[PDB]
Amino acid sequence: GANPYARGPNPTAASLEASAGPFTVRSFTVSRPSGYGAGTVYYPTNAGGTVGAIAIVPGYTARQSSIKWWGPRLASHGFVVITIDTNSTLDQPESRSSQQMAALGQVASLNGESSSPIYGKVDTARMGVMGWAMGGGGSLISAANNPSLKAAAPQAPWHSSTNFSSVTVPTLIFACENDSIAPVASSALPIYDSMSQNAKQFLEICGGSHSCANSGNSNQALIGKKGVAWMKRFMDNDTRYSTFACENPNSTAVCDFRTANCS
Ligand SMILES: O=C(O)c1ccc(C(=O)OCCO)cc1
Repeated sequence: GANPYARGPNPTAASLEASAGPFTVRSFTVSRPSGYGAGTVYYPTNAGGTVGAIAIVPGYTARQSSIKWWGPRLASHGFVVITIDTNSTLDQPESRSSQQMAALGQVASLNGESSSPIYGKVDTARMGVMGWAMGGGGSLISAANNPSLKAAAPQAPWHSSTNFSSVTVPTLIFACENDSIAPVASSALPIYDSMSQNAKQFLEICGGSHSCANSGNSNQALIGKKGVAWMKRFMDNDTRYSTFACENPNSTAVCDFRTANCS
């Protein structure tokens, strides 16, 4: 009968483009990070059922600030989101992946901790990964190594190998047209093209620098719509979001759009 994971009101373009989703969001600092540097957990206070968890990792030299906007944006639509700082700002993608997954493990821990604000708020069987640049590469390594993850949505990803043919997790790649750090033609697009087994999508922002999907970007309506739609469709199996997840948004800000195996 009903989808047990469906949360919130039926979506519209306006409701997904808005700065905030329907749920009230609170946050806390992780007291003793388990296998990573630091974290902030964002959660809905009024979701009305358990929700999936998403761990988000920054790029080389970067901190939570670069990725923080995703925390309230996703949590307000019905997700527990952990943004992390890595053990070193100079960690590489394999270490970033390990830390991302340690952060998901700690969110699953806190779901069982009676003192935690997220006590009983998480469905530990439904998880996703996001991250910027080397943290985006780390997200793809997380997905390759943990195929029970339900979704991945890295931004401006880089890894030393572009071969993610092993990934079976639904994966949305945000790319930045004018990226001079991890050029689209040598990084994000080859990564996208390597993936053969999954639902996948590629969304490149016109004129974007390497930071085009970071906190303070000028395309939060489109990027936030797509990220939330992808996570709802695939983490919650929520087919109310099938068209938002799969469509070409046919937007003036999009300079390359590709999708395959989307439903
Ligand atoms: O995480 C990053 O921001 C980061 C991403 C990519 C690189 C790198 O040198 O790629 C070489 C291809 O241009 C370095 C740092």
